[PDB]
Amino acid sequence: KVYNSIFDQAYEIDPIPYFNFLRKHDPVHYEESIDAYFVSKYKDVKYILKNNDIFNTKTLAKRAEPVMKDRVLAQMSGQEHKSKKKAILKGMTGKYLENLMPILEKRTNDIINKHIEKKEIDIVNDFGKVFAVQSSMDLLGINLENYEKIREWHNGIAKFITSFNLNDEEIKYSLECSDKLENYLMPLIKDRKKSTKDDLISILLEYKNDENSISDTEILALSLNVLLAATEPVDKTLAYLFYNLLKNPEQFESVKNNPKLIKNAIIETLRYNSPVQLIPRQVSKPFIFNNTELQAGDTVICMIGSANRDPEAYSNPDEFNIHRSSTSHSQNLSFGTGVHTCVGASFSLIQLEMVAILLLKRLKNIKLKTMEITEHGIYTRGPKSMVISFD
Ligand code: HEM
Ligand SMILES: c1ccc(-c2c[nH]cn2)cc1
Repeated sequence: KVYNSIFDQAYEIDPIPYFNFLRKHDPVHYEESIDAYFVSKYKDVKYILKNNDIFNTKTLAKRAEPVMKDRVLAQMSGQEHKSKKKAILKGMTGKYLENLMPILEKRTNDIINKHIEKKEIDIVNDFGKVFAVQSSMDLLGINLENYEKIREWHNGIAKFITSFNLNDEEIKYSLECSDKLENYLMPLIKDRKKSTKDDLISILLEYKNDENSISDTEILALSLNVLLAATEPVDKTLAYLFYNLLKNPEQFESVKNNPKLIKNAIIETLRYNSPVQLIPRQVSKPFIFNNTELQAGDTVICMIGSANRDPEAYSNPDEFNIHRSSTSHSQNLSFGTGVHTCVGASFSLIQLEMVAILLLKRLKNIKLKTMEITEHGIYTRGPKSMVISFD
């Protein structure tokens, strides 16, 4: 019998002591409430994610279908997955990327311009929440007329994607969010169909696989997948980045003095406070990790934050240090690994660096006003608020 549960209230408050207990004493940990095994060690998480044939993404189909309306990218495999992942990458690289970043600079500067005279800003609620959804819509090609309603509908769909055992009233609200978003987006996919632009929806629209376009509802599903994914972790990461730097003045100074260190500071923030905390997989056949037996059909959930703090992977893993280099250092698992590694990983780092540079440039002598954050979410996780002041 076990007494340390992922679903104790203490875990969401502060999961770090759970990571340390689980890695040492129960590295493949069963939770009866969701009939799943939680996997906490870097080596086991890496092996599971690298072996797409033994640990497959069928678990995601059950948690994605009701709100995304058709198959998402992580559910695909083989040539379909490879080619469609490439199409998605295309919208955020090359000339698509060069066109997009000035627009995201405009989004950044318009937010700053709204708060600059107030001499404080909430990096979570004033900047990240607003910027993340506008950014996703700019990437997709959706005009910002309705970013108010899009934000609301994104939030309900995210709640569904990132929760366990929701109550019937909650599922209802999340499905009405998903319907409203579909009711909004479907006509635009059809307008883009005969008036093609240079955005991600147009890429999906002109995608062809053996002279066979993908259905409109498949395009909707992929677009919904990108909208949700490009929005949710990016805003948490930005707030974590400035909180961690401000909580370590010496490292904030090194960043200020040498802006090239911002990328390393972003990477270390993703390692330290992994915003996507869980990755589920289904076990395809009998299998054993450590001495825990798994059966075909079992669910394993990789614990990204725990893996990224594994002392087998990193020296002093529970310390934030932007100067980590190279066991005492490994590649973090913040973006996963293997077949389903985050298509938006490079774009994420570029987005966050350009936003970080503008905040440092325009807000002078930043000081922390939220001296102690509170964090929420066990699937995705971030501060509820993170206020700074400036000159
Ligand atoms: C800090 C920001 C981000 C983090 C921490 C993050 C994290 C992750 C992780 C851990 C995975 C692996 C999921 C799995 O293996 O099942 C993933 C996959 C994915 N991410 Fe992100 N992501 C970020 C930003 C983005 C952005 C900006 C996009 C824009 C499209 C995006 C889209 C995707 C997609 C489509 C997948 C599925 C890719 C595939 O199945 O091959 N992500 N992400
Ligand atoms: C749940 C699972 C994965 C994500 C995700 C992947 N890439 C960006 N965001 C968001 C919510």
